Amino acid sequence: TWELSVHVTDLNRDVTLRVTGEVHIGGVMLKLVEKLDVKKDWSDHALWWEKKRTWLLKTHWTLDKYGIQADAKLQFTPQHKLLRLQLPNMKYVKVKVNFSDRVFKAVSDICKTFNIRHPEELSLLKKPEALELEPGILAVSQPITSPEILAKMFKPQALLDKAKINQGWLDSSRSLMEQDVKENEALLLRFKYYSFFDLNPKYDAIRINQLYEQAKWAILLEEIECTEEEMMMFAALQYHINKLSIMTSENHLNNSDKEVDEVDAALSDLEITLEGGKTSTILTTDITPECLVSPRYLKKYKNKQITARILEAHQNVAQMSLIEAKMRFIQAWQSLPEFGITHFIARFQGGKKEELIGIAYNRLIRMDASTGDAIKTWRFSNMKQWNVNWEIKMVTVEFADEVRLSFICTEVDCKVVHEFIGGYIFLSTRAKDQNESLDEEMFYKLTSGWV
Repeated sequence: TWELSVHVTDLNRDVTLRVTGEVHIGGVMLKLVEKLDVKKDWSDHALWWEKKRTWLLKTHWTLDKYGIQADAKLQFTPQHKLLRLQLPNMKYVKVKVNFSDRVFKAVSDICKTFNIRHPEELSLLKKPEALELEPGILAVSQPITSPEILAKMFKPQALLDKAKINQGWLDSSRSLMEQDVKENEALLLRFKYYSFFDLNPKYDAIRINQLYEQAKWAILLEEIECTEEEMMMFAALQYHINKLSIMTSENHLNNSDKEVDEVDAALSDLEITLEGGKTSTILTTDITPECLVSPRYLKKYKNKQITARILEAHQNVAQMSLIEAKMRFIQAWQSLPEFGITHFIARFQGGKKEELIGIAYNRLIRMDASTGDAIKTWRFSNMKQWNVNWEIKMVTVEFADEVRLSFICTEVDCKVVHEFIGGYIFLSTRAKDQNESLDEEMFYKLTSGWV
């Protein structure tokens, strides 16, 4: 007859109970509701064991089966808790989500209510005026208010500082409660894996918009490098998207793919002269560079000279539909040399410095921490298996023909790296999949089934 302490988080009231290993979780919860006497809606409350970071959800299991013994300290706490999510468009949305669900499932439910297909590509990332949803508002891009906003958060980083952000990717196989996430905390919702399956304008207005927004901020903040010519084309595309995204007279077509010829100001062919195509459908633009290029451009060049280069690039964009332009922006980003690599600090045998391991959808890359250069590449198509040695925090990947790669990371980075490798192998299976729905069972096997 050992003692069981229970703190009720939303009442801030403690309760002791005399129990055996053979008492059921349901019995503790029913016993606990009596001893309190006060009656309220308990339906969302579950037992949580902070010491072992374990939810005690199965009411028909014994304390013994969950491993609880003398003077164990539990919380009786709501499973659902407020979370602030920062979307790829940098707006915050408040959601009350189940802090006992696996993060993979939480992300799936978030993406379902946001109408984002392929939730397996997205996840939650810890951070280093909340948006109230309107119909289809997550499909709508806005211009940036101010160069100041951009200039402010434009704090350029070395690759090593960029690699440290990746320590914060949540474990998809554990709940938010298990990962030191608190009520009212802000998490980033991001595209995590850079292998985007079947982007389809017919179904994916929101998915394409949020992916475009993630790309746009990465380019404007120089988190990914591009050439000056590419920057001028990114500027022309953003200008065109911003202009088409004005829809004053309708609220119900946010998910539609707007055509230039549909804009109120558009001139029909043959309206001005029986010479079609002699003038632009939009006769007048208002291109200015300040919110279309990264801050380094306005330091290098006169406003007039940047404007002329954007106008030159815009010649190619002016007849694109809204979603066509977003997809061309995404396709130009996908073509960038360092696209789709996630960096981790790593040490290699014979290395005297911190280096990087880069993970991409099809390969691992040993990379220089101060140039970003690819020193060596190993292909997933050659991978047999991998080992995590938790005592020395060493990942060893085995490839065909007796090729082995070993590197050392922080313990947190090892866990994140393991999930990225399994996650990308899981994503590579989607092309051959004959199931109607996502094979979540295989995802969990490839990422958490082993260790």
